Amino acid sequence: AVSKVYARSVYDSRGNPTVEVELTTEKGVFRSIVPSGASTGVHEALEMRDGDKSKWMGKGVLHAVKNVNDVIAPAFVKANIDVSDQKAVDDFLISLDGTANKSKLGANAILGVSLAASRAAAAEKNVPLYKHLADLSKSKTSPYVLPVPFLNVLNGGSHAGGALALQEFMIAPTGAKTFAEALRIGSEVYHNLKSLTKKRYGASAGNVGDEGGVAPNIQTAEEALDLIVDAIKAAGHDGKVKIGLDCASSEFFKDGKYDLDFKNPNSDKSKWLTGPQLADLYHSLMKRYPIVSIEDPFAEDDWEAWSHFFKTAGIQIVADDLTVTNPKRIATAIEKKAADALLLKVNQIGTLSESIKAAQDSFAAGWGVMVSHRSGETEDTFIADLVVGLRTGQIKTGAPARSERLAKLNQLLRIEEELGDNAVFAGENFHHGDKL
Amino acid sequence: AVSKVYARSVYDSRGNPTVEVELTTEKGVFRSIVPSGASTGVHEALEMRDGDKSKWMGKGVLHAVKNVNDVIAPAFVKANIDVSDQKAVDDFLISLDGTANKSKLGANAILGVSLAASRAAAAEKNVPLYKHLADLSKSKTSPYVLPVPFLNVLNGGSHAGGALALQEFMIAPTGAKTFAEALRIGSEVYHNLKSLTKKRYGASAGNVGDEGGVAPNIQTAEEALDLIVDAIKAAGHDGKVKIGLDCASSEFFKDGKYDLDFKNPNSDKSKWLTGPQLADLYHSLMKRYPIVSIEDPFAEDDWEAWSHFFKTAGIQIVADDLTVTNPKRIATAIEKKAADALLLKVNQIGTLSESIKAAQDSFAAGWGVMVSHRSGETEDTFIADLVVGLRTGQIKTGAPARSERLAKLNQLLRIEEELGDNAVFAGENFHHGDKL
Ligand SMILES: O=C(O)[C@@H](CO)OP(=O)(O)O
Ligand SMILES: O=C(O)[C@@H](CO)OP(=O)(O)O
Ligand SMILES: [Ca+2]
Ligand SMILES: [Ca+2]
Repeated sequence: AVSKVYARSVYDSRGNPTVEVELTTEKGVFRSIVPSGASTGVHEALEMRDGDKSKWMGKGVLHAVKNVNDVIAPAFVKANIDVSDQKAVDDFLISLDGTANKSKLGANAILGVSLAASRAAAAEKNVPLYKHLADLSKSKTSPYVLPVPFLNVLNGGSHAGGALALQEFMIAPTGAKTFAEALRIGSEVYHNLKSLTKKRYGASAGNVGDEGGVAPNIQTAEEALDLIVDAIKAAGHDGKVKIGLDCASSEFFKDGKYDLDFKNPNSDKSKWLTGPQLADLYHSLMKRYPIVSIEDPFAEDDWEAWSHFFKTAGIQIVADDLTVTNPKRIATAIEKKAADALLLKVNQIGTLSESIKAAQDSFAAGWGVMVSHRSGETEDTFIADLVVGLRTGQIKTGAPARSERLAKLNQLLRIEEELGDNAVFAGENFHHGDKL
Repeated sequence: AVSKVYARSVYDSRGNPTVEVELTTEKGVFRSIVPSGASTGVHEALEMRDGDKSKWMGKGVLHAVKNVNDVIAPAFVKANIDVSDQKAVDDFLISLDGTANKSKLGANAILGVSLAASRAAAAEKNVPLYKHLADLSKSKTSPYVLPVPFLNVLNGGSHAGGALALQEFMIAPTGAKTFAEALRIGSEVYHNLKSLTKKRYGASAGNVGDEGGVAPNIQTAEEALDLIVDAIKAAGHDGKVKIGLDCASSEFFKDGKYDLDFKNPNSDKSKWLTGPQLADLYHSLMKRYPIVSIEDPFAEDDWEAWSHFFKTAGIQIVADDLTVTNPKRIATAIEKKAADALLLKVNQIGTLSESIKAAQDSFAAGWGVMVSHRSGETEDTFIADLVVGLRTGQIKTGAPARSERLAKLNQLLRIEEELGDNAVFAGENFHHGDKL
């Protein structure tokens, strides 16, 4: 039974405060650390920020922490909830908040308790977290599916100087036979890429962005793509490694058009593209490079551009800012046949129950699910057991650099080793890992 | 009693393989993750690298892992050693290796077992790791000393483009009243610094180096120092924050002289400095900026330059490459009155026993001890409990960015909270935290 609920302020990988929750039961203390989210959000669960400019640049979570300690904890202990019943935990939490976006107690306050309980439930059950997550989500267990990690290697857009408007370039080692192998290959690709970068762009070009990829001053998409292909080649892994893109196109959508030189800042408006011209540019890149996945190709409300594109895309199309892990948005996306994969962010919705349901509805529509990290990550490895539990076959948790990233990948290495013959690597089948 | 000893290959924060050890006793499984070291080392414990260019760029640890699994594990289990007796554990390990630099089994193979055992011992004892570390090192426990964190904020030298020859600029929040406060202040300084950098040097300048600091193209020491002072000022923390430098001067020592423009590469040799001219430059910086600590001011064998300088320095002088956590080197350093603080790196010596002894001998000579991280860190938080256990009052574990860094700082936040009135923040007294 849960005897105590406590929260403290700890630090995320960007040096900003975040909430850490500790839950006590007769089996010990279970902890969870929440990734940074949005404190301002239409369609997404709102995390609570103190707003006191005199402390942590206005990013404290002291209120959030108080909410846990002073509001939830006592109500929670007295409720006598069975942690094995995740939905009862989550329904309790939600009912306490009373708002649609968790803006009363905060999504950061609520998620921390929701995930800790799942750790307490597995412990109680005497099973590894991923098996308990598999039970909650009613996923197939024979075998378990290890995911293809979509490793960030290079950043553009708002995350770099240079003219490149596309935000993230990932490598996906789909041709490996095991998680361990996929990870070794991805790291060698990454190290070759860091060598090439430093050689071509300067010592400076080798420093990393928030998720661990390089961010050199690049002008075009072809420039970024050719660099990556060179790296794969230099590593000796031609054909075993594919590319994934995160266009984050909401960032350069202006006036019904897309500005590919949005950093300009004398951008020639005669050069802005309509959804359809943009789709032609993507098709061109897709014919010349081994791209297998494109995230947010079009803006967050540009429904017609997604649909159109979806009709001839032929590769996995990931909804991130279009859906913000929001069920009403997902249902819309499904209905309009806008894409076929959801970027799942547990803190964008606020509870484990609602995260698992969002994935199930995706799976039910034949969509794939990519479990994702956040910009501001922690040493918490929760999403590693969750990706295995959900059997999605694909995770986006950063480059093979910075331990808030490696903590997850390291955890997948342990899970694989632990499963023995009961695990399969999604490989080329990452899109439908759930159905393998 | 220890029933099993197992090792696996996991990844460090730079994407290179490292060894992870798991030790089983009747109290559970205790794990340790070793930081990356040197595979080539005069005066230091050698870590074992596979050298197979076809796997991980020749950085695998498969041999190291085999050494643990096939050599140590069986010998170790059969020996029936009491984990509470750290020295018996370490003596056993050393005797198995049989070399002065652990080059038979590897320092990476040996350290992993040596630290896991200490976790197993604390568990057995029913105490937090830091209390067990305090017991082993015979440190004062009333109160416990929380350290001033020496946060990396900006890198130069071999770690950046630009002409700046000094390798690391740290900030030490000595004027805070608690660990929690010191950390909040350091983070605000750091965030202001990242703002200023991006504003003055470009979007690119904001990417981070291996330890989390920025590495913009800077020309001079004064340029770096003025930036940092601006950041402290902008954060509103003037007077509560000091500066620490890591000169890594072995890197620009050539021909009995020091090249401050070693990246040149048409360096005017008439401009190289002798130990004494170099000391005059340091004195100049020390008069204009709040520098409280200088690491490796002079080259690793330039005994006379250290001594000379030590006579009028007046601030803490840290031995890193001069001593490489090597007892014979430490004794020499003490004897020649070359400095008064040791940078302690547990993996440079290979066992917990020898690390604790190196610190004790330092303390006995009136030296301070700065526990240090490594370039390639992990999610393991061992050095956080060790710094508290040793009561050193000072830790160098990176900038407030990248979780292989924050994992340690987050852990110090928990320890502080746990100690209540039994903890003091070293503050201005960091140099002699042991004597507080
Ligand atoms: O997936 C992520 O980590 C990023 C962008 O893809 O999202 P956010 O920055 O909002 O966390
Ligand atoms: O202290 C550290 O982290 C660095 C430099 O100060 O040492 P190394 O790169 O050898 O780990
Ligand atoms: Ca995205
Ligand atoms: Ca150093």
